[PDB]
Amino acid sequence: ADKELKFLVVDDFSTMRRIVRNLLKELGFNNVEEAEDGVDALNKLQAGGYGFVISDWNMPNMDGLELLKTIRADGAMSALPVLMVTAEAKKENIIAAAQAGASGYVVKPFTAATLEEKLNKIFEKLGM
Repeated sequence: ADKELKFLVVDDFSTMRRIVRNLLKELGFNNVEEAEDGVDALNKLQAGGYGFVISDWNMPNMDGLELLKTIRADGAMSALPVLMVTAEAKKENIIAAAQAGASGYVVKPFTAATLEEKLNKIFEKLGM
């Protein structure tokens, strides 16, 4: 993985988006854009050029699972890595996300080390 990989951080809370953006910055990942819900995110991904998506599970209008299913069904982006963020792990949620294509899942709040760990595990699983 290239430090210039372009990330899309999706959440309806601007403070959480700021947190994620700062943790990526601490790891050396500075090309970050933000979206406020699943629909806003698709508007942006359509622009093209993204390399990785971090999305919260709970968002209005289009939630995390709906955004992920849409990305996996799209011919041009079907392989984009998606890391799902959630406030609480639930077995069913983890299986539904995995079966729909999620590259990994992380429970918030998390630290830079934990994010780094998640990113490395995905990079390794995907051969990046």
